[PDB]
Amino acid sequence: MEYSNPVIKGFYPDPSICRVGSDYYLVTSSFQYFPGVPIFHSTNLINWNKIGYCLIRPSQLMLNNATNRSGIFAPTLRYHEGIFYLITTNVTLKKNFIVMSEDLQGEWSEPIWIDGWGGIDPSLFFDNDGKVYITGTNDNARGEELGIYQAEIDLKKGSIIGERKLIWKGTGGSYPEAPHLYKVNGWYYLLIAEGGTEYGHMVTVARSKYPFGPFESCPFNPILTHRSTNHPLQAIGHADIVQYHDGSWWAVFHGTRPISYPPKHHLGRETCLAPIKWTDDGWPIIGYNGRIDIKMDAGYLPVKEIIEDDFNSDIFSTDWNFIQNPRLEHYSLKGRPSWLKMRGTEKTLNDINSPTFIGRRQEHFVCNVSTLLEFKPNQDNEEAGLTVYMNEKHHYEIALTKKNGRINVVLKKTVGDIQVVVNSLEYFSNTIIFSIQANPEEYKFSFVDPNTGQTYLLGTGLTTLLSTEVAGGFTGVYFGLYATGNGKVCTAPAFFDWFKYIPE
Amino acid sequence: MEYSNPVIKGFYPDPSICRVGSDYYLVTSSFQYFPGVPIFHSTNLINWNKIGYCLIRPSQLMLNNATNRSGIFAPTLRYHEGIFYLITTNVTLKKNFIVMSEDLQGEWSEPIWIDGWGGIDPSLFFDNDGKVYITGTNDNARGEELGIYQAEIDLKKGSIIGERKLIWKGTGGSYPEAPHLYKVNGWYYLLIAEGGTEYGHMVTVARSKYPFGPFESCPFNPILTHRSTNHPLQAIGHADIVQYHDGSWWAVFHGTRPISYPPKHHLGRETCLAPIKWTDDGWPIIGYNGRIDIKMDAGYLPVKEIIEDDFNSDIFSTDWNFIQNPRLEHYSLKGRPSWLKMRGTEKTLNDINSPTFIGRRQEHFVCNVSTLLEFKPNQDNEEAGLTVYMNEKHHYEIALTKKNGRINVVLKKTVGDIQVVVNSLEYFSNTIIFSIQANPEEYKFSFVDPNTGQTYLLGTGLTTLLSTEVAGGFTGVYFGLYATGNGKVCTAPAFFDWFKYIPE
Ligand SMILES: O[C@@H]1[C@@H](O)[C@@H](O)OC[C@H]1O
Ligand SMILES: O[C@@H]1[C@@H](O)[C@@H](O)OC[C@H]1O
Ligand SMILES: [Ca+2]
Ligand SMILES: [Ca+2]
Repeated sequence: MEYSNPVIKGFYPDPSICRVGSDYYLVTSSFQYFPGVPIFHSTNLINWNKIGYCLIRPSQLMLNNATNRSGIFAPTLRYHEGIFYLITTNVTLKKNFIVMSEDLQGEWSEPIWIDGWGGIDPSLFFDNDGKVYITGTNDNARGEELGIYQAEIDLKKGSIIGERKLIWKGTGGSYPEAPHLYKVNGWYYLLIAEGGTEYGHMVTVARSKYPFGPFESCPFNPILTHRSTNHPLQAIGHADIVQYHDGSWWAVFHGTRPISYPPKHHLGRETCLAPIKWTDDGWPIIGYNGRIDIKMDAGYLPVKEIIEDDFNSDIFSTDWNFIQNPRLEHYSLKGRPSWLKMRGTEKTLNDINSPTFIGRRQEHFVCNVSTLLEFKPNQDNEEAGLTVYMNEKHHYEIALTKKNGRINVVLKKTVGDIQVVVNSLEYFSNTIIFSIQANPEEYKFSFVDPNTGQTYLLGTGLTTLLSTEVAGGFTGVYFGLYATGNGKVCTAPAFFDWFKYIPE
Repeated sequence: MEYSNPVIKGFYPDPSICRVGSDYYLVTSSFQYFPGVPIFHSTNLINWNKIGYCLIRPSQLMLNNATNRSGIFAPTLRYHEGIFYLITTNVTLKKNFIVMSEDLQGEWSEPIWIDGWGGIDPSLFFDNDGKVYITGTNDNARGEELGIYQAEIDLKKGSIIGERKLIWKGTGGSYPEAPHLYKVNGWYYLLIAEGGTEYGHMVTVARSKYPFGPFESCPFNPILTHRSTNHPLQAIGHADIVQYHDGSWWAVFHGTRPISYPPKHHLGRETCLAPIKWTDDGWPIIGYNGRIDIKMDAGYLPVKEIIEDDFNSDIFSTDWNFIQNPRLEHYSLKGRPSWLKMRGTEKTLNDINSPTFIGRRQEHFVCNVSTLLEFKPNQDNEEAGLTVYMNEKHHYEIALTKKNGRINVVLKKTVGDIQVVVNSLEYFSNTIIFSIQANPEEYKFSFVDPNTGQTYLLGTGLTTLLSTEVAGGFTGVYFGLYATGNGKVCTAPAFFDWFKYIPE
């Protein structure tokens, strides 16, 4: 049997996995997007269903001033005696915290802030002796030596017991991070990422008889990397291991699918799966001796995509994210039942601080995305439409707007310091269907007059100019519905009847 | 004593070095730029003076249809019994050739085409037994196994003696390339690049008692790489070794200085220097056990930038390159003595096939570049100015132009599929001084009215949108003087009085 990588496609980085009996749960990083920290369930490690998010309340997720360079960084998920612990960093606040749940269909706890625990990638390990350990990176604010830090933690108090100690510097790669501690076959294993989450990314491992070391580096480190290869999967690492209930071992980690030359990626870092074997002399090796493929052997795992939103429910579907904490009053599913009613503010897609926007990840290279919009702009500044969005300086949009008392469909682009109106056509009704055809190189922007069914190609845009390499930050492309008054409140409401995501 | 890397700054990739007595000569790749293959001289391996170019005639350098993705790839320079051999690939033609010289102040020979020798990075080695070997990469057209290929060569005939043989696959990194064969201390050493000329770049070495192998991989391969580090120098590799006349060993290789995040570079791949030590058991290790720095110890090497062109000579200075083979009649140093007179064609900076353009490499992050132009556009399509140029889809320019019978200074940008006029101001004289202030993040575009000395900032542009990662190809930024008639011949001549390059 076979499966394909990635197992979770689109913007789903830094996977952490947790086994409960014969169920598996997985969390990913979310940066400036709200709600934060998607959570998935699987019974076979291959197929994941999103069950919702871990951070859904302002008290849990403070995203004012967050950008695709900040907000929520790597999350770690652990289970002990009936309680789930989700531990993560809000990099905007420079603070590490834990939330807890005993029922994953319900919401998580208020956060417990871990005072005086800096760095990123916090992780938890429950030892047989009743001790719990927190592990993470060096703290830059304190001028610490580069490497992996650890202490015992009191989970109730959210405080450190005893001393914060450097336990390993890694093999010599940059940014030693993503640390996880495990205990297998009478050894403690410390698993980490090195080389940075880009083309130099790799997984390394060290071992000790003691949770604080001294740790011996694995002699065939790194145990997983696509560095210095031309494989379609790149930037692989930030692994978390699991023993499946049949006794076999597996790792989840992320990787990218870059295109063009030099390689550029726009679907974000995507969650992948690979088997582990343990060598005679007690070391894990991941996949095909430290390498992986898009097609993989499933071992004994039990093997097994169109998404239309009619806005018929008054609860937003789990596909939708907002830029930072949404201004809830600017989105209504109730004003016009069966539609989404959006109120544009002065803020635009060029502004970091919550413009009126709702979006969903691009999860395929080839896809068709569309929406039906009713919008009658009252003034020249007023605008609503469909965006392909990476961050505040990298986005394209097709929209209805007004100029000199005249309604126009426009194609607009922001790339770095360039803001351009690429094309503009007069439009003569209140309703319009916008559609984007995505392929690996190019987005194609069309509109349809709903009353005639006639389609018009308004223009195109390059995928590569929205790539992470170009745009900066740590995320993937979203398709979004937005409204704006371009420096003023938008007096015209925007009504979206539906949204379709049809991947190839 | 110390020196700094890079030793040759700006767009100078794939260095090959050749010792003659106490003199050292070095060549670099030039892609679509004419003249081709710059050649340098040193007496101390640290300080290089450009002595001119190796490919200066149409018969030696056929660049029609060449782009920054094609043209002249890695060159290798060797010396034997009074004759220099320069061997290289014209990738546009998919052909390998050699030119020869016995006097480096004179011109090189007509090319000798090596029929049925494919691949890139051809290299030559003269053995003690009178045999000469050619070494290069796999040939993609023939579906060859990835690795390093070799044969005996007859230099007079430009043909292969005996069989073309795979001699080494490398360590497992992608694109095994840059092969050089040497014989030191009774071993043949095969030195190569792996991992591609980007973030995965590394140098590996293998050895044999025989020139065709079998080759044993060095046990601490790779012997030089900055992969999986955050060092300011990246993408290091494509090395060529030399024994200095004091007996010490040194390697030249290239690397980049990327900025921003993810890392993007715009000064091209730049030539660097590092020492070699030979281990007891007979292996070379480069620099600080396989790593290098911007500041380096000079060993026993004997240690030791404003460039103004007044166009007072009727021979172009060696700083100037053209895009492909120039149309010589469109450039005159004689029509107006002490000025450069340029005739714009229908071709623009957006066209690959020799627009009217002369340019010089950006060799520093911080620099001020300026020119005095006399230009009186006769018609609306007509344009002359100063460009910051990476390739046909990535360039910015400040220029004099005409619109609706009105003269304007404009800032224009081409980034991918975006072409924009960023700013436009009316201008009221025949002469203008254009200046660009470069810093690591930004180019700042100003003009000066020569008669008053008043300066005006017209606009700015991002360095990162001209980076190799963004633009594609294999080159660095040039500052250029250009003229165009935008689809028609330019009826107005452009006169440039001078050009200044003042680096910080
Ligand atoms: O992995 C990341 C690294 O690549 C760097 O650029 O930013 C912080 C690290 O977490
Ligand atoms: O080094 C180069 C590699 O990185 C690839 O992209 O193009 C051909 C090779 O010579
Ligand atoms: Ca509906
Ligand atoms: Ca002059």
